[PDB]
Formats: sequence, C-alpha cells, structure tokens
Amino acid sequence: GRTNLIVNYLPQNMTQDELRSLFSSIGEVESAKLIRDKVAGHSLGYGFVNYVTAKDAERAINTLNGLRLQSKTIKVSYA
Repeated sequence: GRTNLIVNYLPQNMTQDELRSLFSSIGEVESAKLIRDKVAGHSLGYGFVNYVTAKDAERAINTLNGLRLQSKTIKVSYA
C-alpha cells in the first residue's frame, strides 16, 4: 500500500532532477522533491519520492538503500 519514501543523506550538490532520475531507474516516479532551506535555498540533503505503485517503492528501498553517493551512504525508507 505505501508508495511514499523519504531519502536521507544526499550529497549537498545533488539536484532535484538527479534525485528524480535515480529513482526513476526503478519504476515510475509520481513525484520527487528535494527539500531546501527557505532562507538561503541550499539543499537540506533529504527528499521525498512517491512511486505510482507500492511494489516499485519496495523495490526502490531494496535496491537503493545504502547506496554510497560522494562521501555518504544514503538511507531510503518509508515516509
């Protein structure tokens, strides 16, 4: 049933389109949002990805959790 993911510990320089792309490699992404701070607009290094199907969301966690991007290991879990 769950399709909404939170993705933590993204590199500071990863763009919202790159976040979208990484997750679209697994299946159809309904939406992808990179959270930025409202004062200076810098990435806060986390985002939300919502899949069209629950099966794809589960596949995303299984595939992408723990992926090392630049200096850090990302976490992918249910929102």
